[PDB]
Amino acid sequence: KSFVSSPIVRDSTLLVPKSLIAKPYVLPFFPLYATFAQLYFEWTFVYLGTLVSLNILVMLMPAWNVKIKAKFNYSTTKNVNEATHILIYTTPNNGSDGIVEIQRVTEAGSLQTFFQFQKKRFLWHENEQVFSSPKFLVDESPKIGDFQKCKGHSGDLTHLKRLYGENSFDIPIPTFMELFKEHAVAPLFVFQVFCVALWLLDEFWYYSLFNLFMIISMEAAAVFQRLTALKEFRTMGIKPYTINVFRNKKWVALQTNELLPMDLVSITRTAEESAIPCDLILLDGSAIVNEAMLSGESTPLLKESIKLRPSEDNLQLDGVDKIAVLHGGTKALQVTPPEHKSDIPPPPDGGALAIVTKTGFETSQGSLVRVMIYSAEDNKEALMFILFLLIFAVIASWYVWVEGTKMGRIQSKLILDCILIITSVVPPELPMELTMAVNSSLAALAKFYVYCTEPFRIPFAGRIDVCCFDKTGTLTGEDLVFEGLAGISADSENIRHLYSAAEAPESTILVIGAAHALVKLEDGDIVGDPMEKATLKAVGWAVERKNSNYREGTGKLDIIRRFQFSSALKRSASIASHNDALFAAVKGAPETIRERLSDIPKNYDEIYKSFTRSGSRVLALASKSLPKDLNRDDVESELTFNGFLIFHCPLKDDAIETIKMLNESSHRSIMITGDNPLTAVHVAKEVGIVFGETLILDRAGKSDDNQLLFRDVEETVSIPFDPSKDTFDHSKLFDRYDIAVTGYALNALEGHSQLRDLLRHTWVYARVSPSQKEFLLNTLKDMGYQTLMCGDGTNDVGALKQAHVGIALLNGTEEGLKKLGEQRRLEGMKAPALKLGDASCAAPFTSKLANVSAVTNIIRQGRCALVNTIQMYKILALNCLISAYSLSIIYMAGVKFGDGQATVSGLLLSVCFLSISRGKPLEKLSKQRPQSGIFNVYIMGSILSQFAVHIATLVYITTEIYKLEPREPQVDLEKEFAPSLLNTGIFIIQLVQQVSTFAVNYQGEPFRENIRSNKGMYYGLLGVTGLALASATEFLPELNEAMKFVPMTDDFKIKLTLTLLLDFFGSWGVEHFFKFFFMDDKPSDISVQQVK
Ligand code: BEF
Ligand SMILES: [Mg+2]
Repeated sequence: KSFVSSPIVRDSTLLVPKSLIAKPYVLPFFPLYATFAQLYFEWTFVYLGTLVSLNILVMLMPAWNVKIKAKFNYSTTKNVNEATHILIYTTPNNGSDGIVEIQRVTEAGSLQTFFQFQKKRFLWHENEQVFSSPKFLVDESPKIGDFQKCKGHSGDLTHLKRLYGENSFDIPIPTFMELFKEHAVAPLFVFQVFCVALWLLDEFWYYSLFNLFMIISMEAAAVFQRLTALKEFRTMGIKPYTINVFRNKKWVALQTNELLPMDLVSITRTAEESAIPCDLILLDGSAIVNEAMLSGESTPLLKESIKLRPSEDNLQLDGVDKIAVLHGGTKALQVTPPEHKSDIPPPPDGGALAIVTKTGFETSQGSLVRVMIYSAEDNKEALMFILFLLIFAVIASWYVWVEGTKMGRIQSKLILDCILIITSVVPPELPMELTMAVNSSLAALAKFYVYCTEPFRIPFAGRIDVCCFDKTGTLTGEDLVFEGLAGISADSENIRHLYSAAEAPESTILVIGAAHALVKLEDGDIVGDPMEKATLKAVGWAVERKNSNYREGTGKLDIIRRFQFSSALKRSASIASHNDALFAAVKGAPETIRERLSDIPKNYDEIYKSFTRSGSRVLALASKSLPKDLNRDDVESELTFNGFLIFHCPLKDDAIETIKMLNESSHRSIMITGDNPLTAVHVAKEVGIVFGETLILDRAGKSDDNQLLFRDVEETVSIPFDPSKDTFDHSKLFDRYDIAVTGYALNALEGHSQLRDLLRHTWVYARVSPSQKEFLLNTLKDMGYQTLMCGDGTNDVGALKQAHVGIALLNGTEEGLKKLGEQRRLEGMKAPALKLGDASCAAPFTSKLANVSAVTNIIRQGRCALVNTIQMYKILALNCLISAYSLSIIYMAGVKFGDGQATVSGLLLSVCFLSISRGKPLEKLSKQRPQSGIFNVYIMGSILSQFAVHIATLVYITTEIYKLEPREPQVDLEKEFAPSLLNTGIFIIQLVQQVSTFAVNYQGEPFRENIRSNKGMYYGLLGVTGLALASATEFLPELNEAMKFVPMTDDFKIKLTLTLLLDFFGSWGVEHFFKFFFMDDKPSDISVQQVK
């Protein structure tokens, strides 16, 4: 039969669809139905009931597991020409099993069986009788001649389209039905449908159907909201744009979707909100790409051609020959056309030609995103809560059943009472309360443009212990900006000195403008390295169509001849002229220029090493006077120092304050970047992640043998280390220095005994691969900490997915977003745009703004959400216990309430219970963290003690009332409501208990705003308290008479009032007692900060 051959699959069996008659559940049942019909032609109806139930269950058994579905519905076969479905048994580390449909199509006279599993294509090869995925040429060892000699596609490529597919990134979104099926498993929903069914068993039809409809509508709205969020924010921004392609020996302009491997393209200077299509390789030309999105580094890399290499012997290595590859998802800042002629004509544009190698999801970015999407992977608190409620309901039901069978009532009424207890175990307004809370949290988050697609992760942001960060794009910008000169002095009064702008002497402002490669076109434009343009604008130079540049504010200047920038001996030059005389400007790397000029300054080396060891990328320029077309070694014979040029990506104006606020709030913040260790350490020290001296783990030598070395930022201390013999001496390393581990040191330390002791004491990780951030976050989660990740690139997509709460920062300002919203509103009535990228595809939260304080806002909302959840759970527990006791004990006595009393009390207390959720958090972050879960000594003790206080109060007052009036031993449960004294003596105290169970437990000061600032609940409690205290002391005889209350004596009034006050005060006091003695709100051990 078939045998799929791929590292994703493990086993595979074909499947043929069985008819509607041969299904396993159907054949056996007809004999049972015939037997039941024969026996029928009371007690027998339950048999038909359970038979129908088991039949319907057999039918729904398949849908939960795909293995059971494939076993029941389809029967395995051994002929690939007749099966129409195939089961795929995936490997342990790749997703889950599934069923994929075998498609067929006839092309060129031959049918081509094929399907597609996990966005990875498969095809049918008859020679080996296996479904084999395509293998590209670049993966197989290629001779470089195979790439050099290719001449594009020719003929009819109707087979390549089938074998490789279209270069398209289409991510699937889940349908509404599966998303609803995910929600319809939750314990609350199944409990609600179970209880409404139990009630429908005997109650009315209209009320039950209305309740069921109101339950279904909430889930419908929730799934609609989540599905809209998914549909908007689950995609990578990829828009096809026309490029030239060499097909049929002529340059014809195709789109980006119709690209195949071994196709000649001509890439130009990439415009805004666009990227390189797919994995290309330079065949001729040059470029300057920016790997900030995919690789995650700041400096723009310089790519070169592949033509000069020998053709026959050498092999395409992707080692030494890494300077020619171009990934997909990076921007090309500058491109140069090919120099000499080849066997193909040059492109019609000014671009450079290159070869495609991989397309679609098989490229690097596509592979990362696909492995994130498909290869992906507590509820015990809710389960224990349900079991607790059920235990107490069962106790009460046993008591009421024994008492009923002792009194002599029929079984039907006892069953109805035991059903009513379990039906009333939970308030009816719980779904509306939960929906209101979720919608309020979402609409409060969405005012900072923070859209969330999984609302059940908002409570996760309350107890965050570790906050991870990405450097490039998240904390700093991704472009180099001109900072100012340096080093043009001889006083040695201060090394780090930046002549910010326009403070240079005449020589430096002449040289900065004479030594460049920009040029103005005829139609009006400027081309060149954007950093050169940036410095030429910052100094204030203006280039014209003629190479002469002027209008700087002092005069004019013209260029005679300019030179190129070679990869080796990296530098440039230029020959300019002025009104006075003629000079020659030179601008190149500092070390190469240093050997060139004669007059070596004194602070040259010091300034170079001081500005290069911390992030910045210096450029040392020099000049020389030239008196009145010549060689290159003559103009660069000897020069004169004229100044530096310092470029570095600038911090976000919001990072320092956000990190300080997260540090002063018992959080631990670390940095996981991809840049070199020096820049990472510098930015982490400037922001406030590390404080003291910093050590770095990196390779000791160059070649091999896995020997790490603790080395300072400078050359002061060099502590050697060996991951084979030595071990971390904590007292001498971790106490005196904050260390930062690189990627190679983290790779050579795998399997070490103290790897976790290392990970506990490192705050900065530099030069890590996109596959090691996942390992770091998985280890931090396995240790026991709660994690967070805030990035923007494509390399940190797996880390964003694996964290407990992920955040993806897009680009955009407040003004631009407000203007876009206003324009959209105006268009519906009658600044650069934002790109969705690949980080927003995996992160649940997606801050459409660019600033970093989104992390602080999300944590501030998560604290409030968690507090609301805990308070609601505790109040539900108390109300359940009180209602169970009330029913079980009271109802077995002669206590029945009127209608108006119950109506008013229910209205007011329901208003309060619905107003529980509404509460605005405080603008400050505190060091105390909310409690997680109800089940612990503090909350359980508080609940049980408050229940005990209420029981004691109620027992005392019942004894007092039975002292006033006779006990009436004989009781009947059919007598209607009648004004009595037990009635009022119980009702007033029920009201006061329901007031106390809110007023004592609601108040949370450090996490959200006070109760008085919650006007709804405050006014509700005030109204109910006024009602109770006006009914207790009969302050208003008209109100007491209007509500069917019996007139009381004086001593009983005094006793009742004192009992109410003592009940409330004792409850509050014992709650405060447990809160003071057993709070236990402790920050994590890693969160504490000590002076090293
Ligand atoms: F530099 Be980060 F990995 F985006
Ligand atoms: Mg980034």
